[PDB]
Amino acid sequence: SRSCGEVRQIYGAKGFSLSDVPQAEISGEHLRICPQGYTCCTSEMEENLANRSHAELETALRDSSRVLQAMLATQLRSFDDHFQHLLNDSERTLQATFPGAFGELYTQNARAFRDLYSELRLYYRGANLHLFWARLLERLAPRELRLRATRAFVAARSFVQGLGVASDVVRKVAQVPLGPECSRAVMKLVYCAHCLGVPGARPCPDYCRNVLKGCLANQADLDAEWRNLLDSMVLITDKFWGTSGVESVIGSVHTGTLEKLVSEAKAQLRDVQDFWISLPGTLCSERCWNGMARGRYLPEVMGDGLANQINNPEVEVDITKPDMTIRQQIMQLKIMTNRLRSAYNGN
Ligand SMILES: *[C@@H]1O[C@H](CO)[C@@H](O)[C@H](O)[C@H]1NC(C)=O
Repeated sequence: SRSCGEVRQIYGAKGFSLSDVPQAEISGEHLRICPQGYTCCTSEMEENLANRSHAELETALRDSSRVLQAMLATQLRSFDDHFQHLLNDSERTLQATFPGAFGELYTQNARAFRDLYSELRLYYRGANLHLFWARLLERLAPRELRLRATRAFVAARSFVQGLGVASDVVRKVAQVPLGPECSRAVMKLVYCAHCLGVPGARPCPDYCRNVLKGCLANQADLDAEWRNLLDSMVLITDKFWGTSGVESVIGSVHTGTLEKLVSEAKAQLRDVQDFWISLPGTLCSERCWNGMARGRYLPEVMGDGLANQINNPEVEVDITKPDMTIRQQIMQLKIMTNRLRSAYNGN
């Protein structure tokens, strides 16, 4: 009973000084974060534990963000390269087989055709959205190419650009720092059990979830527009198939790999659609500590988002102060989603 021994054992494996830990429990009136009671932790010990917990949560969030961003980058590069190869090899197919087939009409105008495909590459890159036949006719059905090429290219470009926007939102949101009250609540969640005499106690799941939802609420606001974006990006792949399909059009300009990539992308995107609300449940998964002491955790789990954190017991959140960067990224999501929807619905 009244053991500072085990707390001393744990506190030293964090790298912290073993001189600062008392032999027995002292008066805990001086504790800023932890609820005041008899404790084995001093002020500096408590602060060090706070720093440690904050760094832990930060590290976890960073790692998760790195994983998501890596997946998105891989997908983006993959699809972009596949489309570029599709067009480049359409042009290559035009180079190898054509020269004697179309006669010498092709031989003289070959440079003009190369210029055409180059311009199409410019259209795929979104460099110029304005859309040769005059130059041809002067130097001497196309409207179907005019419609189809647009329909396909805007879809592919919107998909790639969409992945880019997702990656951008993840990356820029990842830079948002945690609040001081969040740090305090996290310290109260994790290492306050050690100070209060129950170092071997595991925190309650609902308690952890309320803390993490309190901290991450702003990030949780991204849910609706993130899901909308991913949904539209799933939908834009429906245009890829058929005689009027995207790949067939991109390949038919002069007149399966993409399928597997689309399936994989579908799986990976369905996996990450829960991302913004998933983090609290994920971290809490990998006779409990309710922050007062060992026992049951009374309060129910809060809903997701900033507004639902107004009554959050473990974290005091100001819902009239939305993070600006988050809302900016929300707008980015809504805009890209609108562009995808427009690209899908025919203009
Ligand atoms: C595709 O064709 C042109 C040739 O200049 C260019 O965009 C690119 O080098 C080719 N493919 C790649 C990505 O290397």
